[PDB]
Amino acid sequence: GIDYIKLLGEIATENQFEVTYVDIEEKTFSGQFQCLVQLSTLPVGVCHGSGPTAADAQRHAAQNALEYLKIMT
Amino acid sequence: GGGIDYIKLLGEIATENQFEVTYVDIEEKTFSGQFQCLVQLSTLPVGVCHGSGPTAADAQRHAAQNALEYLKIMT
Amino acid sequence: IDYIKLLGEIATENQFEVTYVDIEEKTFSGQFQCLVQLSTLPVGVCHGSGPTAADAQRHAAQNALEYLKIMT
Amino acid sequence: GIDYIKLLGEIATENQFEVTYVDIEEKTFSGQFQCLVQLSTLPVGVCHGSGPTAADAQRHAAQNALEYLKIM
Repeated sequence: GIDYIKLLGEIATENQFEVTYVDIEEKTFSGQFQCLVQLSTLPVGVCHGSGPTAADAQRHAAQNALEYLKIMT
Repeated sequence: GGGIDYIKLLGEIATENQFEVTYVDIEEKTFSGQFQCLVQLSTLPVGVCHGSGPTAADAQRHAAQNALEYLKIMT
Repeated sequence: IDYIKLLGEIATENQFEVTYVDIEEKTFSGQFQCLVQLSTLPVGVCHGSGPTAADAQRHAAQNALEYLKIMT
Repeated sequence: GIDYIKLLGEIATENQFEVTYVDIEEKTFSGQFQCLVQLSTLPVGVCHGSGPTAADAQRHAAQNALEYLKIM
């Protein structure tokens, strides 16, 4: 049948949205599978960090992002 | 044993400002050989759309169908 | 069960808004489709189908009650 | 040894994005000068730098932005 997943993909990107599928584990009352589709605006910012370990790189990245948010409200 | 806990602070501030934080560990190293991480900042989704079906795939297809109808209403 | 009444009661209690939108165009199989929006955070959106506009709305409310369970 | 600030500027010109430096008034935990550099890429890339002088902090932010542009 009509591929809504693909069509949604086209229309969402074309309107600058991102699409995230979440499969829910709990069924409906009638025993059916449930899915949530998230529409997001394009992300705000990508902040960079580097360090001697992956942990340090992550933590430095967070450092950068804190400062960025402190400045961009 | 100390220092500043950036991941926790970033967590808190992001939350009060309604952002979600995603850590991405990068494959390549810097020139001096150090690890790289990207922190991606995104907002709470505009809409979360629901779908149900007899199979997980159907639940996905119905969820998409709903999202398309919703997108029509906001565009 | 009257799902529209129950959804409305849950909304007034938990202080959010419920907006029904009767989609003018029909589904691929030619049925009445309705959309319900919850002013939750994030905003919740569910879909309903049926032989009348009333049935579509009830099914949308029904699904909205499912959505709320998912999100505690 | 290398002009990172200049190099980043040039890359910004040919890729048609802007580069903005912000000197942060608070020092880091260890007491160093702090700098943020923003790239008006989509999404906006943001890099941080640190040093004994504000100037070194800028040079390190630009250098990190060069590392950043190689992985986007």
